[PDB]
Amino acid sequence: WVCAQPSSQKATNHNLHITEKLEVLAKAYSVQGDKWRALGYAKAINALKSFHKPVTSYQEACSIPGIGKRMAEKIIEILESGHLRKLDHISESVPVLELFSNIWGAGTKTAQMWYQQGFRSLEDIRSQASLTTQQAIGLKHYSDFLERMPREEATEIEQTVQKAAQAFNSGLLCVACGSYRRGKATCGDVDVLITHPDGRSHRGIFSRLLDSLRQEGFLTDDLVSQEENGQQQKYLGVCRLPGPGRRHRRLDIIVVPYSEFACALLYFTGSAHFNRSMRALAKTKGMSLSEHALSTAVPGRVLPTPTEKDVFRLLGLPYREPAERDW
DNA sequence: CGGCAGTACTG
DNA sequence: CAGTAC
DNA sequence: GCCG
Ligand SMILES: O=c1ccn([C@H]2C[C@H](O)[C@@H](COP(=O)(O)NP(=O)(O)OP(=O)(O)O)O2)c(=O)[nH]1
Ligand SMILES: [Cl-]
Ligand SMILES: [Cl-]
Ligand SMILES: [Mg+2]
Ligand SMILES: [Mg+2]
Ligand code: NA
Ligand code: NA
Ligand code: NA
Ligand code: NA
Ligand code: NA
Repeated sequence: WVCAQPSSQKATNHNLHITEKLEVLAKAYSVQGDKWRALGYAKAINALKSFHKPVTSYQEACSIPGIGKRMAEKIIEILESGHLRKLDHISESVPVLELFSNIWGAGTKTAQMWYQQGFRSLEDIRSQASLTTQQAIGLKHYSDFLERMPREEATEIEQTVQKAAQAFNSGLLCVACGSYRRGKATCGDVDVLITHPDGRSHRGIFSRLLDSLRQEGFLTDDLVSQEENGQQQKYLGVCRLPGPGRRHRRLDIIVVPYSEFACALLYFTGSAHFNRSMRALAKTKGMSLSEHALSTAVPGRVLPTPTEKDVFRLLGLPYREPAERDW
């Protein structure tokens, strides 16, 4: 279980010659849509990254959780020969599929369709492809959404959101989660969680907050924002700080009831692989873990989780600080 | 043999 | 719903 | 791809 161990085990990778090659195959399977095969590669890569020493034998590889017969044979190949033959036999469509699936709002199905239709470049997409509203925004910001910002800029973005929120309710709590809370030096976006400790004033704040951030010109595009019926949980969009030298940055906001704060904070801090491991563990124990609650198997019972530590405790896991969840 | 996390928008 | 995303 |  990745979630049972500190992610600092990957800081010293004794198998990088192997993992940098498996990573190429993992991405090739992912963009072609073979999600489960790609998942097995991703888990094997993490297992090899955390292992305490270089793997040197077939029996040694198979003994590692996440590494089976097939993955062992690839490891043996890279050790003996220095190369992996399959890397010379990846589908020729893969670079273009990767190019296309890096448009926000286009995944493997859209990328494969565009490839079948004869498109090979973003110029082809721009000039000939049918784009959803989201995809057109993704394409307009193609390079910007592939950039990571310095964490200092993420702080400024969080502060912009926080000041706008607290201006109409001074009791609102705002926390930047994701890679920022995990202590990374750069951030792909800013993930802001908003709640209110009184348990009720979080309701209806999206309309006021988004209007405020629009009034000051900070939000530039909206990707996901269901503003019609008042039940909105998330905003996914684009912002830009004022002044020269600024880039468009992705911004995600969630507003959660205080009763769900610990589970929402745990979810939104991640990492994604950490969450998936923790959720899979919870299931083996007759529980279910989401961004709303830790509950028993089904209508199940909601377990009491006032803090993140309580979730770890109820799953039998030692607590990990956010920086140690970077799987 | 079949799951592989659990959930929220979009159209 | 399938697709996509956090 | 891996796992129970
Ligand atoms: O598939 C996912 C993706 C994200 N998440 C959670 C964990 C993640 O840390 C958080 C924010 O998602 P981001 O896509 O913003 N990733 P993160 O902030 O970890 O890294 P970065 O934004 O720097 O790429 O949402 C999941 O649970 N499942
Ligand atoms: Cl291939
Ligand atoms: Cl907490
Ligand atoms: Mg993020
Ligand atoms: Mg995000
Ligand atoms: Na290691
Ligand atoms: Na194994
Ligand atoms: Na995409
Ligand atoms: Na909308
Ligand atoms: Na599954």
